[PDB]
Amino acid sequence: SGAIYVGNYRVVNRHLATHNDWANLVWEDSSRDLLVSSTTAQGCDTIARCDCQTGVYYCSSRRKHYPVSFSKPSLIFVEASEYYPARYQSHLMLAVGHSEPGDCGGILRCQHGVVGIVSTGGNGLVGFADVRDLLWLDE
Ligand SMILES: C[C@H](C(=O)N1CCC[C@H](C(N)=O)C1)c1cncc(F)c1
Ligand SMILES: [Zn+2]
Repeated sequence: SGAIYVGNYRVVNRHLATHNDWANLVWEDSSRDLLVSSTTAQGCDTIARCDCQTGVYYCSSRRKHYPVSFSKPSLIFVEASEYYPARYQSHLMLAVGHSEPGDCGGILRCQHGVVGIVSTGGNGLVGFADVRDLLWLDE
């Protein structure tokens, strides 16, 4: 679990969104596993606007942060689950690192700010849904 709080927005994995998230829906994209809902309290996370491929992510299953090199956002195959059929997930970045069910939502950050959130894993890999292209989060 986990979320990004920026301005009057909350960014979460679409498959983990709550009833409150859907009742205050701003935008969602099943192909990216992202949902953005509106908030009453002001968020103070900063979003990165860059092409970094190195950063640090929070891994809940280890209660630790790990440094990673990660790929450029791209269309990557994701296996079937109770939330989605087998499909290509867009804007996804892979890294070699530990992740297991429960880790979705952990933030990936670089020196510029928040890059994205854990969305996939398995096999000594971890996948992050990028948010750097969502320029409207800042306004
Ligand atoms: C199996 C699971 C996963 O990648 N999912 C399930 C939940 C929906 C995900 C999606 N983006 O469609 C795909 C997982 C395995 N290891 C680490 C994780 F953080 C997660
Ligand atoms: Zn950066």
